[PDB]
Amino acid sequence: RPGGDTIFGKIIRKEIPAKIIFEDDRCLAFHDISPQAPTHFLVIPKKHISQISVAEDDDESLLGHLMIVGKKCAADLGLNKGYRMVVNEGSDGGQSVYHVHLHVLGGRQMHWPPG
Amino acid sequence: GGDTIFGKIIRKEIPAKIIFEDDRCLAFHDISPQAPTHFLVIPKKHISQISVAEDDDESLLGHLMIVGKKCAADLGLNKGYRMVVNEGSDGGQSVYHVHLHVLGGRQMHWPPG
Ligand SMILES: Nc1nc2c(ncn2[C@@H]2O[C@H](COC(=O)NCCc3c[nH]c4ccccc34)[C@@H](O)[C@H]2O)c2nccn12
Repeated sequence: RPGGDTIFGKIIRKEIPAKIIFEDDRCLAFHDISPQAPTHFLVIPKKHISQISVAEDDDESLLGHLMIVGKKCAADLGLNKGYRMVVNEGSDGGQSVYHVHLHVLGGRQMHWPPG
Repeated sequence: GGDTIFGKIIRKEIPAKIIFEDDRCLAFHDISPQAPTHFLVIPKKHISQISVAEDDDESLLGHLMIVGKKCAADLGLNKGYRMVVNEGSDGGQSVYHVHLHVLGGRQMHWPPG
């Protein structure tokens, strides 16, 4: 079982269903099961990285790819007025799944501060 | 890099509390902090907004995140932190120069705005 047994690892291997937006060799974009905005999806690497605080230097282009795929998916989903991208690290950041992931939220006015 | 206040900061024309600099990005404390630690990591290249980032900019964007997580560690954020990129009016984007927010030193809540 390449990629581990977090919920996200299982989604990657099609063991747990998800509503997929986009998939390539590096990443997967899918809707969040508990959306906090009219549109709320995740972009995750297929490579399992537990949390951004332990990402390797060589993980740079992968992390970038999450954001590029995120912004392309937002455009394809018609988030013309904009959106917010969030990565949470650890307890104070509010991480509940220990597989790196990029939240993309839009379809309403997002407020400040961002939690 | 650019016709925004962040361009002035990169060019050292106005003061900012600089945390880290290299040949392609700058990290500095936010003047309007929303948490006990709240800094920005910005590219020196003037990309106005994430929505217009080019494919070739992928590893530069990733670099902002790696620099952010290294700065966060250096600033003592061992209990965690939140990274944010705002796009456009719904995203609450305040400056049209791509910037990664890094916030910590308190419990960050949900939703993220
Ligand atoms: N599609 C889909 N999505 C899922 C599934 N299981 C989990 N997720 C989503 O993963 C995200 C992880 O977010 C965080 O790790 N921190 C953000 C939220 C958070 C958790 N604890 C906190 C504590 C403080 C502040 C924020 C938070 C959440 O938004 C979940 O709704 C799932 N199973 C089948 C399909 N599934």
